[PDB]
Amino acid sequence: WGHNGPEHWHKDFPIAKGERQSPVDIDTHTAKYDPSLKPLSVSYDQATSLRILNTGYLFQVEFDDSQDKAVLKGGPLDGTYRLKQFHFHWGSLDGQGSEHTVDKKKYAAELHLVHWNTKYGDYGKAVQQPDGLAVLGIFLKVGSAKPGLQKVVDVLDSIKTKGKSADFTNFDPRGLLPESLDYWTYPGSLTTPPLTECVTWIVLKEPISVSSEQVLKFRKLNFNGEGEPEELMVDNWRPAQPLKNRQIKASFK
Ligand SMILES: NS(=O)(=O)c1c(F)c(F)c(SCCO)c(F)c1NC1CCCCCCC1
Ligand SMILES: [Zn+2]
Repeated sequence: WGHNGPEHWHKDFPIAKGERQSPVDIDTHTAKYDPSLKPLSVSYDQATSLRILNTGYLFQVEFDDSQDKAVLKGGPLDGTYRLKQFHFHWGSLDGQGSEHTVDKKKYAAELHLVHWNTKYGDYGKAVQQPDGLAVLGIFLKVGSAKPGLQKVVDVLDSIKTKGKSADFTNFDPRGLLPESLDYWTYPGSLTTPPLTECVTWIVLKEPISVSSEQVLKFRKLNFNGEGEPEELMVDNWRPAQPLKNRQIKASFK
């Protein structure tokens, strides 16, 4: 999988045609304000980043999730979700790259901060539960630079190819958040195989702005390993999937 794009994944993972697949188009006019959504709590003051890795499909920054350092709580969530890693999906052009869309609009990229429900003890147990993960999704549009992103961009040359990693300590993910925490939420899935339906998605309404030069540097990563023909790492997003009977709730309006 990666002739092997998202339209093929159902043959190995039949849940690809399931009832709670992600991403989805967020129709802002049909999302329902839910005044009962409890306040969202993003507590990242003790986050401990470890490493950055080129997985062959995207890059990710991993955290020490062996204690409750950085956690997500509140909003639609019951209980405590620990930050495990963040990663991005992005496009070959500035008008595509996000996984979720808003009124059919695609953004240049989307940041996913992935958290697992600590009641399940480990993330591998959490991924087999309907409420195992909470992913905070943040859109990226191209405009002014994002200062809090530059440390990540500057390390990408050291993880150009599949399977490279590098130390990535002391990175503060708070620098990647927009001002507002207004959000939409809905039940969905992972967006790559095995596509399991274990995610409570929380998608922030306010995008962050990143510079043309920052996203250009995402696009110089490679899907291939070292010493293999170069395939630029672009368009690593899954398109919107049918919403089926689901309701998207809004925390605002
Ligand atoms: N959008 S997403 O969160 O489904 C996601 C991808 F689309 C990916 F393409 C990747 S890289 C391929 C899987 O190793 C990914 F790590 C995650 N997240 C991981 C989160 C950590 C543990 C849960 C398992 C899913 C992979
Ligand atoms: Zn993702």
